[PDB]
Amino acid sequence: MVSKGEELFTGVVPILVELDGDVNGHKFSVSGEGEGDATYGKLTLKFICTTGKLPVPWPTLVTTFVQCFARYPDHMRQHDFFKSAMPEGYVQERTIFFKDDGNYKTRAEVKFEGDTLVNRIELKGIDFKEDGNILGHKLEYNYNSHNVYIMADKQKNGIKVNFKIRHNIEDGSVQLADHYQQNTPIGDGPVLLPDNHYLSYQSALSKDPNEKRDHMVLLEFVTAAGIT
Ligand SMILES: [Cl-]
Repeated sequence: MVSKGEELFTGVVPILVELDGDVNGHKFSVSGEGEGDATYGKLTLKFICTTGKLPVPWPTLVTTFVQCFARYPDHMRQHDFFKSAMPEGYVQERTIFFKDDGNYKTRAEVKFEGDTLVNRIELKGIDFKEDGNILGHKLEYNYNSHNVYIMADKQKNGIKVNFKIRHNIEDGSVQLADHYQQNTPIGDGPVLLPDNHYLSYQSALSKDPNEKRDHMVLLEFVTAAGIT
């Protein structure tokens, strides 16, 4: 049978993202909108900085900016925590360590509000260098493909996730961002606790030629794998 969580994702779902951020005291807000099509693992989103100029590079926020839209193969359906927690939702927490620089800590609440999948995020960044690659804006506007590794965390009725992102720096080098993540259901109901597996991401960043506000257009495809 198809679960109630699965059923919510069988079509195209509107997405709303709202973030409040503070990185080394630079305060900013971002709003995002678009659509997710989980059957195809497809995300299409546009983000706008509503407070003026974004004080960090847009690529550093890509991972923060709805893993319930991942395409899970039929044979791996019993391993899809994210959809199983819906519609009541889940809280995602991350620490993201930028090598030789500062760190972000994020808390995101992801749930349905009517037909819209909403993610409300608070991001706090500290210990950044004033002329490091982040606050000095030295990162290229592009994105590499990566795998995201998932395991159950029974004691929390959720999952633990870890992965490394390599951001290309303008001089040809790379800025590593080590991600540690936990997700916990908001409701008290049963969720699917997965066997170890991963999600494969591909991402493309672009600009809306008619948009004068600071913004990012993101197209992402996400597929679960590792169990066959
Ligand atoms: Cl940027």
